[PDB]
Amino acid sequence: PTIFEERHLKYISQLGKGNFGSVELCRYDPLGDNTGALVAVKQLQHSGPDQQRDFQREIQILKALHSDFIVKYRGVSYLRLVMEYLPSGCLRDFLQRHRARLDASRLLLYSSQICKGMEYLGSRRCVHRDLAARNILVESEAHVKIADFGLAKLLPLDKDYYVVREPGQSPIFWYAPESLSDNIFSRQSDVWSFGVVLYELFTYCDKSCSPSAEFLRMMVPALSRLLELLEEGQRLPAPPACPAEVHELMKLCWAPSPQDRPSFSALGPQLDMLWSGS
Ligand SMILES: C[C@@H](NC(=O)c1c[nH]c2ncc(C3CC3)nc12)C(C)(C)O
Repeated sequence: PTIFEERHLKYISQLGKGNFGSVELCRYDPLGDNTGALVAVKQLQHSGPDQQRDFQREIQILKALHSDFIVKYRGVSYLRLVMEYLPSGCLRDFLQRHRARLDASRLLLYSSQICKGMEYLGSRRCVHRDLAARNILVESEAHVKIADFGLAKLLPLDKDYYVVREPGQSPIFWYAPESLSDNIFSRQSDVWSFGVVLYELFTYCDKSCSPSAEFLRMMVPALSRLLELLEEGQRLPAPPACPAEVHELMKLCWAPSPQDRPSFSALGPQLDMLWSGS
C-alpha cells in the first residue's frame, strides 16, 4: 500500500534519532502473525507547527524521488513516513566492519553511486544539506543509497542557493565555508560535503583519522578555527593508501568558491573512469 494503518505497524526497535524525529524498525503486519515485511518508519516527537510543516515537506520531497540510489518512499500513516528497510545499515558502520573486504574499486563504485544519486537530486533542485557516510545506506555489497532528507530543501526556480536563519546542528567538519560563515546552502555546498564523503570512504570511516580527529590535530570557538584553517587553504590530507587521482577529486570538491567546484554531473564520468582503471 501507499497508505498504512498504524494498528498494522508493529514496533520492533529504534533505528536512529535526530532532527527532532526518530526512525523505527517496524513490521507491517496486517495479519498480526509476524509474517509481514519490515519497514523503517519516521515520526516526529514534537507537535510544534514549524517542525510538523518541515516534516510534511520532507515527505513530499522523498515521495517525488525515484532513483536506485535514493532510499525508497513506501507510503504514510496518519504523521508517519514509511520507507524501505535496509538491514545492512549505514555505510559508515558498514565500511568499519567490512574494511578488509572492500578494495579501492569497490569504494569507487560506492562513490559513483552517491554521485549519481546527487546528480539526480540536483536535477530535482533538491539540496540534501547533510551528506555524510552516516546518511548513506547499504542496499547490498555493491549498492548504496542516500537517506535522511530531514534537512533537505527545494531550491526556488529563481535562486540557486538557500539561506538558513538558525545555525546548523550537524558535525561542523562536513560544512562548506559559505555554510560556516553565512549559512548558505546550495547544490555546490553538497559537492563540498561529498568531498568529505569521499574522504570517509577512503579512510573506511576510521575514527582515528576522522574529519573530527584531523581538525583537533590541526587545532577560540572551534567553528571560527575551522573557518580560519579552510580560509588559509588547509584541507584534510590524503587518506592512507588513497590513490592520488582520488585525493585530487576531493581537493576539487573543496574549492573555496562554490562556482569553482565541479558539478556532480562532471564528477560522475571521472569516478566511472577511475573505477574502470582500478
Ligand atoms: C538516515 C536515517 N535512516 C533512515 O532514514 C533509514 C531508512 N531506511 C532504513 N533502513 C535501515 C536503516 C539502518 C541504519 C539504521 N536506516 C534506514 C538514520 C539517520 C536514522 O540512520
